[PDB]
Amino acid sequence: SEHEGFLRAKMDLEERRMRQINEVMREWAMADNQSKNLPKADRQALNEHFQSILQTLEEQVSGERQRLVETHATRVIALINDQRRAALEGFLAALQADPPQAERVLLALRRYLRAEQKEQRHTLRHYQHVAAVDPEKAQQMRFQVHTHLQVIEERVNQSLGLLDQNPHLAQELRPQIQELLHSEHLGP
Amino acid sequence: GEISEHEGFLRAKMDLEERRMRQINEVMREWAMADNQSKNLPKADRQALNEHFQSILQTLEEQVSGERQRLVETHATRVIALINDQRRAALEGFLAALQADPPQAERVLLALRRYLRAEQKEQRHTLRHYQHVAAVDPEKAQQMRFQVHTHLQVIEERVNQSLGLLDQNPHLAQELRPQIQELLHSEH
Repeated sequence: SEHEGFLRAKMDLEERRMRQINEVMREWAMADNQSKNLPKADRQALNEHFQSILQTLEEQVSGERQRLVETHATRVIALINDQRRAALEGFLAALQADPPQAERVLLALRRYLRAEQKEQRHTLRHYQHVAAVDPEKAQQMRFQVHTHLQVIEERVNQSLGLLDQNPHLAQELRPQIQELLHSEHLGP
Repeated sequence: GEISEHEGFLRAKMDLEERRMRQINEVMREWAMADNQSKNLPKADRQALNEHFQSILQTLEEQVSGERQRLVETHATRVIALINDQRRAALEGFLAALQADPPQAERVLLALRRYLRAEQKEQRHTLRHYQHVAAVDPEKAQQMRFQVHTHLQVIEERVNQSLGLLDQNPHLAQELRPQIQELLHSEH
């Protein structure tokens, strides 16, 4: 599970780094106790030695976290994309069967819409997370999120357009689909 | 309660996320729905329509971050106070066991164990907070760097002073010295 591995990956890093930080803080404390009677100019330079070590360490933690986050986001989006495409191909296949079967078509469409529901939720959840901790960044992606939602809606519309090519089948399934579109917030 | 504080903070964050998401979801929906309606409209009307929704979202994003910041700062303040109280409660118990007539070795050890545990927790939280700020905001971490160092030294002193209160009773200190070192080894 991508969620499992990512969670414990952040955990291992939090643990590794908390030890390293403690060890540096430890060594910093020792050097102060050792140089407690040194002149002020001597003591300034010593602190600056350990501040320098911690800045590098802070930067490494920061870059480490950015990489962990971006890799995870890339994979989640990759999985969502693949679920959608796989579901589209399956749906297309149910449509193209001889003859088309309402059950198979319905189940296949159900998978496709569910993949798009997932894509919508993720798009909105992430936008909402960014707004919570970075309003300036949220303002910047605001229109791209909006655009993303339009792309999804247009996918759902185009898929419903394919089912409509078989008018009887579209009629036979319509009530169940309207129920599905309301529940997943995907229709028009 | 420490655990209650944790769980209550998660339900408080979760509930804020849900409420806000629903709000955002509706506005984004309305924003997508408004676009289909406005495709025929003049460019001035089209842009005004977008500016309407982007405006509503801007205040939302600001509210969201405002809520998140307030919630986080409150939780931070409480956790700190909780740790201070736990330390002070443990210190009193430790002194009570030492100042009792006469001291009982097993009680002094338990009281001590509770105090070091409190300081372990204090130290641990001090470190964790610092690390988290480093991962998300290197500039703030550089700022708080010296204070964390100072804080850890203060904790190091307290552990020594308490160990020094025990050593003031030489037989007691000898009776417990093998057990005391085990405690210190596992923690600090």
